[PDB]
This record gives sequence, structure tokens and C-alpha cells, in this order.
Amino acid sequence: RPGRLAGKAAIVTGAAGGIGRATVEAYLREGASVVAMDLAPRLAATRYEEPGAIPIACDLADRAAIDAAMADAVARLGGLDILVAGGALKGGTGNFLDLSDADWDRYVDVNMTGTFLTCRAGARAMVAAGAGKDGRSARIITIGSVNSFMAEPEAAAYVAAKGGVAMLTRAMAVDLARHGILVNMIAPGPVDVTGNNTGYSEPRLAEQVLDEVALGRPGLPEEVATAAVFLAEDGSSFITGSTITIDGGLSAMIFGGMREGRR
Amino acid sequence: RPGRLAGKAAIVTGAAGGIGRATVEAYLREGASVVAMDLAPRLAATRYEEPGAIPIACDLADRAAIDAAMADAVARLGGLDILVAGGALKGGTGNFLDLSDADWDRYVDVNMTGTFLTCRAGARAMVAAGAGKDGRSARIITIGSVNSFMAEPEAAAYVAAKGGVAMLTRAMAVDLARHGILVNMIAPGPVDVTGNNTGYSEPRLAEQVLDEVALGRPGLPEEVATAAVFLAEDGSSFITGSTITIDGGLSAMIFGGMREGRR
Amino acid sequence: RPGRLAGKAAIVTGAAGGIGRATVEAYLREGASVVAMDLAPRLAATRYEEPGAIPIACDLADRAAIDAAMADAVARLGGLDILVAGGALKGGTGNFLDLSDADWDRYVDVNMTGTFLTCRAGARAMVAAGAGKDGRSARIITIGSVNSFMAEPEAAAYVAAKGGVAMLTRAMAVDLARHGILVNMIAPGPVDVTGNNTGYSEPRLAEQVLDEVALGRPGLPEEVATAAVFLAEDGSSFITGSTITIDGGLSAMIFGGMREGRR
Amino acid sequence: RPGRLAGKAAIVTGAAGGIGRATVEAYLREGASVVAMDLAPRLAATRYEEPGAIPIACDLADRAAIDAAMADAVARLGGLDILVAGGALKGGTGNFLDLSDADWDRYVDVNMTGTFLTCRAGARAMVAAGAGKDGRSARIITIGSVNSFMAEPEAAAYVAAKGGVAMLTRAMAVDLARHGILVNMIAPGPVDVTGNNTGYSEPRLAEQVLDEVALGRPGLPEEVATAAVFLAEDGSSFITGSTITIDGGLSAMIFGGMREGRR
Repeated sequence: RPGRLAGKAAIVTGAAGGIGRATVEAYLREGASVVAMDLAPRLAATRYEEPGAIPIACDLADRAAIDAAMADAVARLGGLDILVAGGALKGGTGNFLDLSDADWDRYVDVNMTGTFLTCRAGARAMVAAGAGKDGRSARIITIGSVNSFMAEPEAAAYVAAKGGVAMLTRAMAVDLARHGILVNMIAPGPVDVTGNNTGYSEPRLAEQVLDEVALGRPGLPEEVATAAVFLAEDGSSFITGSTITIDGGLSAMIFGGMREGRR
Repeated sequence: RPGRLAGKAAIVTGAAGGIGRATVEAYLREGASVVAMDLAPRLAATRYEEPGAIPIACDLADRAAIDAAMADAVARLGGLDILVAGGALKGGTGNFLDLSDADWDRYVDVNMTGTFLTCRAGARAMVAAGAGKDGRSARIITIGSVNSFMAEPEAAAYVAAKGGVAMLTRAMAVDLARHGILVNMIAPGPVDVTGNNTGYSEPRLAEQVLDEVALGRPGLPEEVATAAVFLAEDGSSFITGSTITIDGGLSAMIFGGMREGRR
Repeated sequence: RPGRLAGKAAIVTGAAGGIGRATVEAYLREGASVVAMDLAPRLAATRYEEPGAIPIACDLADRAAIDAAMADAVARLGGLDILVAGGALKGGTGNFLDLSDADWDRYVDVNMTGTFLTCRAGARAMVAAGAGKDGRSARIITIGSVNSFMAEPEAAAYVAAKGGVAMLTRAMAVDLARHGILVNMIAPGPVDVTGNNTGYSEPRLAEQVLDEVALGRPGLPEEVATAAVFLAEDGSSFITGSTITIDGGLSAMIFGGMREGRR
Repeated sequence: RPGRLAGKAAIVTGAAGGIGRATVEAYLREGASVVAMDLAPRLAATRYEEPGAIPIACDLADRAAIDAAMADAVARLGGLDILVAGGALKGGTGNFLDLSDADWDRYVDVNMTGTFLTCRAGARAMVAAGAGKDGRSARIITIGSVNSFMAEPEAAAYVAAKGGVAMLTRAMAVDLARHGILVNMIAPGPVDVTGNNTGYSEPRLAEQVLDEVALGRPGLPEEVATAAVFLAEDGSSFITGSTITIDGGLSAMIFGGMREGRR
């Protein structure tokens, strides 16, 4: 309860996942009160390595549930200082030519619209709790991806929606600056969320990770969570509309397979 | 019928608008056969400065109509070489805090999903007409905005959807490269579409155009259309996944109001 | 046709190289008067597939020679409308740790400072010849690289100098807009300049070209030259401070080696 | 608390300036041993709000002095874990057309080449001290600017050199990943370094800060220093080749002067 986020009230969505779980834990460790949101069965199966998380189920596909769960969360926290919008469908479908309406809609509705609705409700609660008055500020952090800027193959709906989130983040930063809410995105590269170092073990994918990531491995959840603490703390008071990219150099490098040690 | 696009079959959406009309005209002038798509009443009121456009009505909010109009267009052209996806709702709503579900949905459904559906159908027609076989290639050009990368105030749905289109464009470039379809975006800055130099005449907006656009004026439709010809022609055979930005230096400059001549 | 650069006076540096030679030829083809600049021995061994080039030797490492050669060029052309700054040392040195003062200096002095000096002279000549008066405009086009934004391994001086040129391009665009000079960069990806399809034939490099370039091949000089014509023509009158990227999708894609057809 | 940089050996250049001083102090506060480098007279007039800084004079224009001062620093620290390359000439000259060889050279030589030379020495020392062996890693952090990506008017040499540093940062990240050195840039927007809130008080500049920065004010040094601690700590172990942008939303927003509250 001492810590870099001492006394802050935080909601983390996608909180049963690798990045969300690590963020919930880092946040509790840094003294925040934390509501953990995810799908009901996923929350039911998750136990945090730190105690005190308040689990509240919230299906991002259900618009009424997003509002209800956000109001419930805010009532229980007594306010809202920090929102980490990390809930998302992951992965690919196949070639763009074969991408169905159903899959397009699921990724856009859950990942893009779900983020918008969560963040609009969070932003309104922050303002209602005093953000932008008496020197009080608040924090919205979206979880995007390197896919917000450059495209993986065979995932056009996921990639499109990550671009949607990138620019939603900047629109929110611009409109909410006057309300004392700072809004930024975290863009993770490949992150192993298995707990087992098995997420990227398929040989071809394993070789590609060695060639395309400068550090030559997938990331760990904690390596992303640390940026969620950084963006949320009071000291980040001039950082808004930005992305912190956490990808072992993937997006910084070309012809990584030609480098000494790999070629 | 001689010209840099001689013998090409092209569909332009948003073809009643400033940029779409200029593109239809440039394309006819460069020898392409051109289907012009837009809302029925908007097409009915538009006469092109060049003859030979084939008007086909297509409401982007109607998913079945997108497919039907695309098949009708392709049948009449006898194939498909070029698609310019320019149909879009423009402009703002107000602050992000007050942005309604209805307005979010309209911008995402028309501008982002409408572009996806048009482009998926176009891409499938290109392939069916021989793209990626016997040295035959095709061209998909999306009309985005400087808002695909940096946010205007009070337009979070429009801006989000432009980011969606930015990354859709790159996903399409990656998945369709093997099918000989090159996919790029055009990112216009402020473009006066009134025909009257009245689009940016409001004093405060007029002052901002002088300060934030290096060239110190809004663009004209023809200045955007010329890039649609460039991307569509055979010579652009190594350009894919890119954006051509046409904004008088807006996105290249900071503190433009401090420059000599303005300060 | 009427040439798209009919009557224009152009200087192209790096004119003995692949991209420069292709640009000189495209420009003569489109009706421009062209001065071709490169190192003396390189000019002496180059014959253009189009006639009329005025060869003028100019070593980028010799500052006095940059000014003298520019004044001579401008006197012979009777003015200056277009400058393509393409002269550059290419390629790598080894790891950053072992990069010598001498190599650093050679890349920075030739590729960055050489570009600055050529462009400052050119810009001054353009203004002296009437740019920015009576509706007259001019064009400065820099040849950068995908290395202007993302780094290849083992070429830190080349990559740094390309970033230098990227931001010099934007500075110039901002400062010269009031003088009617539009300034843009071309960012080529891998381009085979051998004439032989042997530039990227080394097996590991060949495999990386297939995995990292969406189009799965190196570019050809003409595929870059076409953008130089596009940027230089009167129609591109609202394009400044921008980059046209010509890289087969390299900079738009991640995990290209995982795509169907490659994995 | 335990300091987040407990036991780490750091060098901070530009340490008499606003950002450097704030970084030296944050670093001492977080338990690092710190060598503070700047010009001799500037060091001599600086007293830190935290004790323990080791002041070592180092003129970035003198290449032999860069090596000697780095070797002395490393001998005194007994190694090197963190380098913050913040030393730089600031500000403008006038229009690109009038930019002299002397000014160009001063900005490039000090800000770009000075950074390269400091970082190459630092990187070598880090490797000699055990970086990349036995799980040991190190950190190079460059201080760039929003001018690394978008140009201010009338400062072409400063802006170019900032682009240089942006891409040097990525080159270093790629080449040094195998040596366990993570390399990132901090891109500050306008930062008031007067201590007095007088840096941006000139009326036209003040109005532009309100219109172009979402937060509507200049930053403070501590708001940049906090990112230097974040990047340097062990937790940031998957962040390399990236930029953290600290600019109140400047680079994320267009037509900021049109937003409600400003228009």
C-alpha cells in the first residue's frame, strides 16, 4: 500500500491474460486498489500472485455490461484514477481474401469498439471523480501492438482494429487533455504468455523470432507491465498521446536475419 | 483512351465528392474505363468534366449492396485493375466524452467496415480477373487522412476509423502481395471541396490553416487525384503498403505559427 | 505525349548510379533539360539510354566543388526548377562497436553534409531564378532509404546519415514553403542496381529478401525513378515534407517469413 | 524504498542543463553512482539538489577529450551500466537559405558526432565491464527531440542532427542487442529549463504553446528525467530501439488551435 501508485484507484481489463495479470500484480505491488476485469470464466480461473484484486466480470461484446461493470467498479473503488484497456481477442484468421464478415466483426466489435466503450465510461468516471480540477489528473492506457503500425500476415481484422486503437488513443489524448486525463498506448511485440516458454516454440516461428527481434526472444508479461506502472504514476505528467513500444527491437530493425550472430 | 492508365478498368468510390470526382476525371483523362460509385442521390446530381463514367449507386452502410454493386461494376468493366476506396463520412461530433454509440457506429461502419467490404470484394474480383498470373497486377488505393496518424480535436470516431483504414491498408498489402495486388493509402491534409474557396473561410480555421500548413492554404481535389493516377499506373510496381501524404507540410511541421512570414 | 516535365531545368546527383541514371533518363524522356552530376570517373564511364544529359563532375566531399559545379550547372541550364539529391556512399562497415572515426566521417560528410550543401546551393539558385514569384515553384527531392526510419544491421554511419537526410528534408520543406520550393524524400527499399539481377543473389540475403519484402524481390531503378518524375511535376503542388516509400512492402510488414507462400 | 537504480554506474552528459541536471538528481535519488559531464564552466556553476555527483568536464567538440573523459569516468565508477547522451547545442539560426557552413558544422559536429563518439566509447566500456555476459546488461539513452521526426521552422541543422540521432539510436540498438546493451531515445517537446517559467513567455510563442501542446504548457525537466530512470532500470529489459515521447501531446495532435477551450 506504499508504492509508486499509492492510493490510486485502477481498473485493468483483459486482467486474466498474460499482460493484464502482470499489470494487476504490478499495480497491487505499487499500492493501487485494483479492479480486475475479464470474461467471467477467465476471472474465475485466475489467482493473482498478489492479494487484494477486486474481480468484476465484463464481456466486451456486451455494451450494457461494459457500462454496468464500469459503474460497479467505480462505486467499489470510490473513484477512478487509472484505466488500463487490455481486453482483446488475439491472433489470426487466414488470408485477407478469405476473411469473413463474422471474424471482421468480432475483432472490430471486441477489440476496437470494446476499447472505445470502456475508455469512454472510464473517462466520464474520472471527470466525475474530480479529474481536471484542483490539480487532479487521471490516466488512460490502451494496450495496442506493433500491429498498430506494421502488419503481421493473415490477421487483417486484428491489425485493422489495432490501428483503430492507435488513433483512438491520440483522439482521446487530444480531447481529454483539458480534463486532466493523460492517454497513451503500450505497443508490445511478441510476448510469451504461456508461463512455460512455449508460446513461440514452433520451429519456423522460433527462427523468425531470432531473426526479426533484435533481442532474439519473445517478451515476458512483466516486461510490459512495468510500462503500465510508469505511464500511470504522477511523474508521467507530460506524457500524452504517445506510444511506448516494447518489442525487443522488432519495429526498429530491418534485415535482422543478416546481422552477425544470425546470418 | 490513350494515357497512363490506357486500357485499365477502375472503380472509384466516394465519386461524387471532391477527391472522388477529381479522381474519376483524372482516370478517364488517362484512358481508364471508370465506374463511379457513391450514394444514389449524390451520383444523380453529379456531372463529370470528362465523359464516359459509369455511375453505379452503392450505399456503404448496406453490406449486401456493396457486393451486388461490386459484381455489377466488374461485369460491366469486364474485369478489375484498380480500386480507389474513397467513400467516407467526414467531420466531427464534439468532445470524446460526449461521443454517442450512434455516431461511433456510423463512422466505424461506413468508413472502416465499408472500406474493408469494398476492398475485399474488389480484391477477389481482381484475382478472378487474373491478377497475380501471367505478370498481371492490380491496384487498391485507400483514401485515408493525416488523421490516420495524428488526431484533430473533436472527431474521435472519424480519427479512429482513419487509423483502422491505415492498418487495413498494410494488412491488405501484406496478404495480397502474392496475388499481384499493390495496396497503398493516400493521406490528404485539408482539402477544399467547395469549388468556391469557401471550405476553410471561417476566420479561426483560416488562421490555423496559415499557421499549421507550410504552404499556408487548403489543397485542391486535383492535387490529391494526381497521386491516385501515380499509384494506379504500371510504373508503381514496387510501391505497396505505403502512404503518400498530401498535406502542404502539415504533418511535417511543428510550431508552424512561429515561422518567418507568420509570426 | 507532351512530356510531364516539359521545359524544366533539372540537376540529378548520383547520376552514374542505378537510381540516378534511371532518373536522368526518365527526366530526359519527360522533356526536362538535365545536368547529371557524379564523380568524374563514374560520369566518364556512363552512357545514358536517352541523349541530351549535360555531365558535370562533382565530388560531394569537396565543398568548394559543390558550389562551383552547382553554379556551372545553373548557368548552363539558364535556371533551376528541380534538384534530385541522390549522390551517396552505400553499404556497411561492421558492428557499431568497431565503427571508426574515418568511416563515420565519410558517411556523414558525403551523404548528409553533401546533401545539405547541394540542396542549399540549389535552393538559392531556384529562388534567384524566380521560385516563389509570379506563381513559379521549384522542387527538391532527396533520395533517402528505408534506413531513414528503421535500421539495417552493421551500417550505423549510413543509417544515421539517412536519418539526418530525413529530417533535413522536413526542415527544408518548412523553411522553403514560402519560397515556392516543395521538398520531399524518396525512401527506396532494396534496389538491384547491377543490371544483372545479381545484387541480392547471396543465399542468406536472397532468403531474407523473400521473407522481409512483401513482393519477394528487390526493386529496379526505374521503379524509383518514376516517383522522381511524380514529385517534380507541376501536379504535385500540395506535396511537401513527405516521403514516398518504394520498398515492396518491407517497412509495412512484420513476420513476413510467416506468411503463406513463405513458411 | 530501495532505489530503482541501486548499485548502477551512470554517466549523464549535458548534465549542467535542465534535462541533464534533473536526470543526475533522479539517478542519485534512485541509488546510482553518477558522473556528470558538461562543459567545464557550466559544471563549475552547477550545484545539484542531491549530493554525490562526480563532475567531469567534457567538450563534445573535442574528440580526444571525449575518449579521455569517458575513460576517466569509467575508471572512477569502476565500470559502466548506464549512459545518458544529453549534451547538445539548442535552438535556431534562421531560414535554411541563409544557413552557414559554420552553423551547420557546429550542430552536426556537437549534437550528432558528439553523441556517436560518446556512445561508441560508452558501449565499448559497457562490454569491457561485462555487458552481455552472465546475464549482465547495460543501457544507452539518447536525448533527441520531437524535432527527430517533425521540423520546427528556422533550425535546419539542429533538426537534421536530431534525425541523425534518432537513426543512430536504432542502429546502436540493432548492433548492440547481442552485447546486452539496450538503446532507446527520449523525445522531449517544449521543456522550460529556466527554473522561472520564463522560457516560453514571449507572447506569440506562448500562444503557440497553448494551441499546439494538448496540455497547453511547456514541460518541466523532471517530467523528462523520470523516463531516463524508467529506461535505465532492470525492468525495461525488453525495450530497445524505441522512443519515449514527452511532449504534452504536441506530436499527436493536428489543428490543436481549433479545440474547445482554445478556439
